Amino acid sequence: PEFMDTCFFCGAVDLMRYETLSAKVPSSQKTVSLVLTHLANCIQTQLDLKPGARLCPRCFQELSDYDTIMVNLMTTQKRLTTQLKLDK
Amino acid sequence: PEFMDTCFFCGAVDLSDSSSMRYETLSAKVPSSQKTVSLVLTHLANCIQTQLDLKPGARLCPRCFQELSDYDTIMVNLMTTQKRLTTQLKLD
Ligand SMILES: [Zn+2]
Ligand SMILES: [Zn+2]
Ligand SMILES: [Zn+2]
Ligand SMILES: [Zn+2]
Repeated sequence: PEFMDTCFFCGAVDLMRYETLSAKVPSSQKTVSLVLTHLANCIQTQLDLKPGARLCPRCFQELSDYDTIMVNLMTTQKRLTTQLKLDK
Repeated sequence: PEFMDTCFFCGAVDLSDSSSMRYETLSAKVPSSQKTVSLVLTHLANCIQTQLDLKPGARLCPRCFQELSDYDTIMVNLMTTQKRLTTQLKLD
């Protein structure tokens, strides 16, 4: 029977299901492909995303959580800067 | 005392004699990073290409100090999460 899954960001569960790169991270609702091209960019490289690529649930969560931190950083930054601009 | 402290960031005044956890100098360290809360503010001024006169007896209400403390805490969870996942990407 067993057809078998492999994380593009680490390794192998004969599969808590594995995600395509078009899967959306929840906080921004942008594709998890876009979060991977963000991290590639943070270290001055290209990535090649085959239409094969899947993600373990662990990695999908890691990437989700990063995007989530990145959102709640950008929003609390605006709350605080717009406060700085204000009077009394 | 007679004790009248004014918040640099919201303008709340507190009038004392007093209380528990109360107003903070701009040298008070933010917990999860230990930059001085003046640095956190100089950072926020940069973000809107302005800068600030931190006049030398300035003060912060707890709530504002909490709020800057937590921004600092988020930025640190960005610093460390990002070292991890890019390092992960380098493995191939
Ligand atoms: Zn596909
Ligand atoms: Zn994985
Ligand atoms: Zn305040
Ligand atoms: Zn002082």
